Amino acid sequence: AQPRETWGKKIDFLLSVVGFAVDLANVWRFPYLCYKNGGGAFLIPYTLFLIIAGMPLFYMELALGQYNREGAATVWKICPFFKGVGYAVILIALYVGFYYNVIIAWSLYYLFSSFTLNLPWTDCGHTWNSPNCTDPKLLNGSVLGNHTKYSKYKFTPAAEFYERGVLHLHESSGIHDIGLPQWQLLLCLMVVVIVLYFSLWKGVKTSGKVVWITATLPYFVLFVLLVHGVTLPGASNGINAYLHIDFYRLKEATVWIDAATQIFFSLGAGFGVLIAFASYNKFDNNCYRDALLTSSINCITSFVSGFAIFSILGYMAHEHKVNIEDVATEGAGLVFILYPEAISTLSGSTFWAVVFFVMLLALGLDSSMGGMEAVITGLADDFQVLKRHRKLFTFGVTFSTFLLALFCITKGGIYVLTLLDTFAAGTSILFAVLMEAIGVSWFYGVDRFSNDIQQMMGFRPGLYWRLCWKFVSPAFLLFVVVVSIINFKPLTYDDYIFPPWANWVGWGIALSSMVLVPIYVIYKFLSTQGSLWERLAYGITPENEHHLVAQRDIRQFQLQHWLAI
Amino acid sequence: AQPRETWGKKIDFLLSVVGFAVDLANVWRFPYLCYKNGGGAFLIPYTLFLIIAGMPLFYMELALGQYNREGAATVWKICPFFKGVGYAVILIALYVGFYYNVIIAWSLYYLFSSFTLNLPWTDCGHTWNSPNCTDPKLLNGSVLGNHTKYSKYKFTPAAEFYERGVLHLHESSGIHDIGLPQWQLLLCLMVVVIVLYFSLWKGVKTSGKVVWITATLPYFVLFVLLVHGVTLPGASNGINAYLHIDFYRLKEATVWIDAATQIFFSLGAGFGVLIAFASYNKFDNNCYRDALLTSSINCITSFVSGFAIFSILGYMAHEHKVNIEDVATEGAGLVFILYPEAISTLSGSTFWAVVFFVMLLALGLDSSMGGMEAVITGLADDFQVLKRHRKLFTFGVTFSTFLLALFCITKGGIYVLTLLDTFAAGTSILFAVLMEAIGVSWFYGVDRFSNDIQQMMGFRPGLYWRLCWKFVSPAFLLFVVVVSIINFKPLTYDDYIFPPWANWVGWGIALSSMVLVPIYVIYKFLSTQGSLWERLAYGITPENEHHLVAQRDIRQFQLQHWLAI
Ligand SMILES: CN1CCO[C@@H](c2ccccc2)c2ccccc2C1
Ligand SMILES: [Cl-]
Ligand code: NA
Repeated sequence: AQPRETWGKKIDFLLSVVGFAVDLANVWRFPYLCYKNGGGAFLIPYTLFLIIAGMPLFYMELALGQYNREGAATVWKICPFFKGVGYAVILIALYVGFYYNVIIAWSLYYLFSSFTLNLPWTDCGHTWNSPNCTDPKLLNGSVLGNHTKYSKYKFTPAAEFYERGVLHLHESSGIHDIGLPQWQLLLCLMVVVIVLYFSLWKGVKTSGKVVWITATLPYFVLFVLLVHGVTLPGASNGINAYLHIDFYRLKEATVWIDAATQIFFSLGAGFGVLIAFASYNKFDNNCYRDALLTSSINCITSFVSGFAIFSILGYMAHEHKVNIEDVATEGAGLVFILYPEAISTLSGSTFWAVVFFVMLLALGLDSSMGGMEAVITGLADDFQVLKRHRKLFTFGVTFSTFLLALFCITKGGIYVLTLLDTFAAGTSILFAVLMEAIGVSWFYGVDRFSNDIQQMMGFRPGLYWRLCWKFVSPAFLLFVVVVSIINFKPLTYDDYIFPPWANWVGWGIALSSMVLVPIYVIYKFLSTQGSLWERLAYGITPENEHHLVAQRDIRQFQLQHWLAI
Repeated sequence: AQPRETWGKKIDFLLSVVGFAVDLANVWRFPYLCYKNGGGAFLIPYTLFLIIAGMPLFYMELALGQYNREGAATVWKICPFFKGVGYAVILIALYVGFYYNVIIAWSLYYLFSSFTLNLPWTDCGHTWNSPNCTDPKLLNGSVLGNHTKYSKYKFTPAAEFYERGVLHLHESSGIHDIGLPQWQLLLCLMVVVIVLYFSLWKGVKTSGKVVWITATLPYFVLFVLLVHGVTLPGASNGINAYLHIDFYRLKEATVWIDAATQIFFSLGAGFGVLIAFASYNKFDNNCYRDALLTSSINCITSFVSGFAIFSILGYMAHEHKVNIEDVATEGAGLVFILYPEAISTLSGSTFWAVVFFVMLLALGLDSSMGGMEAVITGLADDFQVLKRHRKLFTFGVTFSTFLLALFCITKGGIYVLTLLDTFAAGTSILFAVLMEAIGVSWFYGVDRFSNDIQQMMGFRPGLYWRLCWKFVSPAFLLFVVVVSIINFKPLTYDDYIFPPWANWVGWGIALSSMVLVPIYVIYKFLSTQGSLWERLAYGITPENEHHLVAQRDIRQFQLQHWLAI
């Protein structure tokens, strides 16, 4: 009936892929996965996984979404057996938006609080804060003794505003007693979901105007802080902390689950967002240059964000009594605790704080928009009734996301906000790309994909990209899955330790998305009315080429198809 | 269009309406209300309300369901402006089944506990019941301290097994910290919802026979219990205190309101279950005699169960050397605490306890099945897509009920259960039956309803039923609503006062239903196109005759429509 929707501008696609790719401020936590005796801890595995796995999978997903012209779930019409990975990545993006909306609400609350002339991170006299009065210690405010306690800095006005003034984490004991949703956080989440609904109800063409500003703002906001990165007196050592060059000295380099999860979250592989954006893209486009530019921009953004966060850490280290590694505050609020501290000391703190919070809100809204749009497009392509009802389905998705986010915006919401997400996310995305690592490669065929790319544009992927799609990336993803399943440590917060049942709940939530692939395989095997050979043929052959099943001509049965690269 | 699957025999329907009528409420509440409100003078308001507003409601439910063989929601096609009441009753039935399956799981766990030879509630000492660590006294064997009210005492092994050993209420303090669902209660609830799905997966073609067993299950039990009722030493005092004629209590206003509420809650009129059950029946079934027989069976069953209840109470009082008013209590607490203890005191505790818990399961499962069949018939007849694939829709409904019942089976689920029950049931079902009576009697017309009954059974109802539908029943329902709104007391537990926000959540659910009804009203008003008179006509005129709007033959805009008796 209605033709396939397309972008209004080609530059809009390159802006939207970046506006979804900018998650390298809150999710880029180097002190979390930091080194102990290795030196290069996250940079080396980040670069390795971006080179060997990031660009190949990005290019593959882009070309697949552009050629098949379908959603994440409806692309596997090329191979109906591995169609459960579509629902898997849909659930991935849904669980991601669940906790991302809470980050957007936190950013909105901080932006609303920063409007005052006296910032809440400048004093401890209940200046829009909730201190327990047991440790209101302020270093620059009140000169005191060097009672560092390996630099316990959850008592600073910024950290107290974060975990007590915003989150109210003191009232909740942990996951066992989350409490009740906070009213101000509830209003922030309502505003966030209302903005997302008013952005996504009309379609992608409307969001094409919002992605422009939400992507152009961070480029302006980052430079004003980078120019003041090491201009501060003690912040220089921060840069000296980052350029730690170790040639042959490493402990955990080249192998890290968190690095793979971070690169897949930054690029978007394993979520359906790339496939959804490629679905609206025109048939004739250069996925190669787009993927290369996206990877380069993400790498440069990671580099500059690490430089900035380390400069802020060094400044906080020089201004206050310091333990080198623990001077900052861990968790999912790294920026919300590090940047306001340095901004308050900087002259004209109101303007810098407002601009930084506007940037953090704009990146978060765009990321959550890209995450939810993948689910919307996939479920709409799967069920044409949902295509006929765009506004109602968008409202339903946003309302479900708002209702299921109440457990993450409560008093002990953050205890869930990472843990659940983390578990699912990691396993989920791995499994997702893992299945995809087989999907286009073995069952569909690297040769057929290369031929489709050659038919799409003149240039054909060389030996490097094909060997990465067929051998390098599947083996890498299998190794990461194995090291994640075997080398699994119980999830814990800065001080709280989750009970054994929380780990089981997280693993069950991850398995809910994981088992979506074998369940659909069994469904396809049972639904087809035929012999075992006919069932296997209908499973591993495209829908358009099902007639060849009757003619007894299947390429996957012969070994020449598998051996071909 | 496949015809509606009628009942195999009329006995199935006649036994299903009885199984829906009688439940645990006719056992634990009716005798206590008889004792408190006048003793032997409680049937003067009871039978009067039954004959003037209780039987007239059952009649106007069965006839409306038989003439219009549709669901609870879809039956409002003679007046589209009241079709939102058909969703209100479905939501009410769902909210009540949310906590009724919890009492069913309680009865199932009690049966599983009584399966053993040595019952848990017999003696203390961590005999499968969590001890309060405050020297749990023997009921009266060891400690002769009974100066205080025995029912209020929670140190007996039965009460300890009820609240600590089944509810696990010691780990919770209220609705702010509920806890986690109890694993054994979760398994019991899962078995309950599984057997309910197995009974309702094919509808009345396989469910009625099931209730057949229930049709004989409690009564026979009560029968043999009544036998023990005449043999227990001390039951004479309980029998004399159950029918002690006190004609001076009929003057206080706390006797008539309680009797009216008891009648209305025990008959189950206006819950959609009656309309659903009377929909599969043929067009010639005599709903008048059926309603009269059902009401008479319900009232006689309540009366004869009060005899066994008071016989057990008198036996317990004689063994405890206390008065009848001390052991006099009501509710699930009352039964689960006192009846198992009396059975333990009775010879052959295993058989009597098993038979009592089987009677309880037969009273619970039939009521929950009737409540779920109403929602099924209401949603399946409104959305024709749900007409087919009943095995999936029933599974979805049962799974949603199981998931939304985890807040009632947890360590502090009794508070949520009481909140939902009281607020939702009372307020929402009162508003719903009031709107139903107003729409059937005033907006549709009692003369048309009498003509429909005449076409159904050959005889038109007389002036008594035509007066107890338009004047007696609406005024009665409005008076009960006014009493429930003005005499509303803050929610409270045995010792725990509910915080203000719990009452606000309960009133929020009630107001959600009571605006969802006018939400559908204004939806039908705005969705129709035309002038104001045309909108009102499309809202009030039956969908069967809509050409009268163009012909300007709307009878509802005439004085004779409202002046017809
Ligand atoms: C007549 N009936 C008696 C038994 O049925 C119960 C029920 C259960 C599930 C769905 C709807 C009603 C019930 C519960 C509370 C209040 C009144 C009633 C009404
Ligand atoms: Cl009753
Ligand atoms: Na029953």
